[PDB]
Amino acid sequence: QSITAGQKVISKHKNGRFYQCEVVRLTTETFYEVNFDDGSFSDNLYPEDIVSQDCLQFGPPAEGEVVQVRWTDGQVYGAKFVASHPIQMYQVEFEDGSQLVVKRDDVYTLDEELP
Repeated sequence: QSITAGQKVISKHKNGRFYQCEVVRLTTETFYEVNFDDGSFSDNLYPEDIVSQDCLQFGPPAEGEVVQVRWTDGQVYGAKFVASHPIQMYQVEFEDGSQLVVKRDDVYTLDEELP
């Protein structure tokens, strides 16, 4: 069930197919959740995407705090901070040297059927 660093596993390469890869490292990724001013919700902002304060340096905003966020379209939007969410993830390396950081559910052990 648990995956450890140094373990050969199976996961999708960037080209979209399953290959054997090796777990390089277990990382922790912190995601921010915010409610935009129009009421739309985001669950996977990075701390650096908050542009009204320096969260990389001083941690997350207070729950409910007004913020501005730089969105994936490069534009800035008004929002309110909802929650911060650390997630255990797996940095994997493929045969060709390419790497990805993936979630537990996207990793398979060598003995298991690929769905």
